Amino acid sequence: GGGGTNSGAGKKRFEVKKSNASAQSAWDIVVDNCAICRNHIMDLCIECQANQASATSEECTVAWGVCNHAFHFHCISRWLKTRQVCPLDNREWEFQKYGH
Ligand SMILES: [Zn+2]
Ligand SMILES: [Zn+2]
Ligand SMILES: [Zn+2]
Repeated sequence: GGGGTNSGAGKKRFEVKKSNASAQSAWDIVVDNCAICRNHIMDLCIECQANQASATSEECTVAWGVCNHAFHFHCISRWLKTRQVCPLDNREWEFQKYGH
């Protein structure tokens, strides 16, 4: 057998914060808010806060997903109306608990 070469320092070139585009990455997905409207969990939705929801303003509508997801029931219902899969998981959405 044998060994490798000895890593020598001093061959360092000065690095520059240099990127073609400022969009290095996106932001992580959160279930403590409704990603669909991008409003806080179990609270008022997009328009709904401006709209003046007439039921509960504490919570417009919320539903939990078996897939460890949390969205607004309103938002997820519209989503499901057009899509069969989670906006985040890209897996078929399943209702854990929604209530009404
Ligand atoms: Zn929502
Ligand atoms: Zn709503
Ligand atoms: Zn899911």
